[PDB]
Amino acid sequence: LRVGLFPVRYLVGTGLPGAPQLVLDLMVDTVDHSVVGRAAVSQAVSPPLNFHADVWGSYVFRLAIVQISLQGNQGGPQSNSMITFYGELLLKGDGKTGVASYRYYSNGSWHEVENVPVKAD
Repeated sequence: LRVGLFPVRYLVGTGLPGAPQLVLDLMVDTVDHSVVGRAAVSQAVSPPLNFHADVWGSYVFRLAIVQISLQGNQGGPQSNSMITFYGELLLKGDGKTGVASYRYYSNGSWHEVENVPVKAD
């Protein structure tokens, strides 16, 4: 428990049956402005979409928005694997709600999810 770190969990998605769902488990170091964690994308479709990536990035606060930029792959930033994930979270100033877009790589192609709600915990 260093002073500048706290965790946060984000629920990203419309929440509609069959819509894509992203859960981000992030650790936030408020010193370096850095973010690290895991992204899990699922979808209750046939067949099922079960995308996962180790993610890292940073955040920027703009007056009140908190913008979180993420990219991800299999293994983290020290892995030399290709990035299979991009995400951008625009939280409202309270840091509990906002909008997000992301891209993940699956079946030899990229898939983009744009402007979906975000919730904390």
